[PDB]
Amino acid sequence: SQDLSEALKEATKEVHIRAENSEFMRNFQKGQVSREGFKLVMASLYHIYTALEEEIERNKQNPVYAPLYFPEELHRRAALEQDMAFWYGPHWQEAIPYTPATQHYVKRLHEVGGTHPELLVAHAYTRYLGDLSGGQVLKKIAQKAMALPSSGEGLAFFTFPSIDNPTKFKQLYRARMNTLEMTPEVKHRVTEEAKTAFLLNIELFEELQALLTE
Ligand code: HEM
Repeated sequence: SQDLSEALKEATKEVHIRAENSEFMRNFQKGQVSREGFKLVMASLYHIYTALEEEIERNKQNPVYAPLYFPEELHRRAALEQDMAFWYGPHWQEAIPYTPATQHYVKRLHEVGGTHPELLVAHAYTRYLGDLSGGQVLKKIAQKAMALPSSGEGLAFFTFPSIDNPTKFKQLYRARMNTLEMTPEVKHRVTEEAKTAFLLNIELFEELQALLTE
């Protein structure tokens, strides 16, 4: 569409359906993910968010991103570290895996953050909006399936204490996106990078799904 928010939604409509229909997400949605499979994805998201947020800090003041700087409400690294401590123990740092797909995803994040900051928004959009949408639905499935403490330990990643109304917040995040100044050509590259983002996620779920059945 015209506004970035709508252009992104329109451009990723297909890959999104493909992402939720991946073998791994379907099993997860039916409550058939194992503790080992869950530990794997969370370990992968750790590296992913560590890189993403690393690049966000680098570009937090660049106008091509700045309007979307939400460290207190969205950043996931700290939450993910609490989850690693929970699922892997005090030495999770040297214990967590780092799959090829994960490095490949991380690799793209650092290129974007380093040489194409004007595209970072596509990666933030893909991850954070999903976390406040389907991530919230998956959080409840994980709760019944894994049987974790009602205290929230092990699922800090799915919890956003500063966002009491995710629907409202997503609206504000979209409004901020439509505030970004960029030529029509950069906007197209941004929607395209968003596709890649989903793809990176899709191929990750394919890799992880293959590691489990293995
Ligand atoms: C587990 C399966 C999933 C389900 C059931 C699901 C469900 C949804 C729903 C219902 C919305 C619309 C919320 C709204 O209108 O504000 C949404 C939006 C979104 N989802 Fe998913 N999702 C899933 C997986 C994913 C994955 C794996 C990603 C990314 C890697 C993702 C990324 C997004 C994004 C970026 C949006 C925002 C779209 C926009 O408003 O422009 N989702 N999702």
